[PDB]
Order: sequence, then structure tokens, then C-alpha cells
Amino acid sequence: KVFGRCELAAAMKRHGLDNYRGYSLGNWVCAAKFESNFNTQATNRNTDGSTDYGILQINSRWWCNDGRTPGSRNLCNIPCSALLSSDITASVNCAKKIVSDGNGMNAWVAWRNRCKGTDVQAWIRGCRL
Ligand SMILES: [Cl-]
Ligand SMILES: [Cl-]
Ligand SMILES: [Cl-]
Ligand SMILES: [Cl-]
Ligand code: NA
Ligand SMILES: [Pt+2]
Ligand SMILES: [Pt+2]
Repeated sequence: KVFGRCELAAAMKRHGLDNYRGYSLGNWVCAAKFESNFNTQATNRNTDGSTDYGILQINSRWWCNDGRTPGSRNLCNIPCSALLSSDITASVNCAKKIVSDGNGMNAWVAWRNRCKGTDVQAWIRGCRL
């Protein structure tokens, strides 16, 4: 599913991301925008052989099982395919563990390079929330 901007902002707010670990909703909407362009079915293979999945590009090295990432963990206890659903629950639930892990939203490289320190409020501006 390709979410609209305000559509994803509502879904992410419903699922408790607004100010989750201190990160305002705009940060999560931005991170989705640059990780996946809001497409739940986004996948990207990494040179190390892991794959990133879903709206927040969650990596199989740590967080999910795809059966093809040797040596990896599955800390969200889900098949990576669950991260591709039109329903964002598995992605958000897994992202809450990721952002709790020590480095906050720096775990999402696109967030650090493109969202951090910017006017992230713009991403939710105008949305009924
Ligand atoms: Cl947009
Ligand atoms: Cl915000
Ligand atoms: Cl694996
Ligand atoms: Cl933090
Ligand atoms: Na894995
Ligand atoms: Pt909804
Ligand atoms: Pt939820």
C-alpha cells in the first residue's frame, strides 16, 4: 500500500508513535518518506546480504526473519514479509523496539541524514490528527 502523507500520520498516531521515545510524529513521517516513499511493499537489498523491508525499511540482520540473512537475528519475532503488509501494525510495533535500542532514530540512516534537526513538523502540517 502506498500511504498518503496525512494518511500515514493518522495511522502512525493511532499506533502510538507521536512522541514515542520522545520523537514527535513529524520525525516518523519523515523517516517513512525517505526510507520507503510511504510504500509498505518497499524492499532494498544491502551489500552485506541483509534486506530492508516496509515503510520504515527494517533490516533482516537484526529485526526480522527472511530465511536468507546468515547469522542474523529476529528481534521483532516476525517474518520480514509481515513488514510489507497494507496494515502497518507489525512495522510500527517493530520500530518501537528499534528506537528503544539505544541510538534512538539514528538507527534509520535516512532519518539521520535527511530528517534529523530539520523542520519535521512540516510533515504533519495541515493533517487532521
Ligand atoms: Cl509527501
Ligand atoms: Cl512533529
Ligand atoms: Cl536468515
Ligand atoms: Cl533519543
Ligand atoms: Na533475520
Ligand atoms: Pt486507519
Ligand atoms: Pt498499534
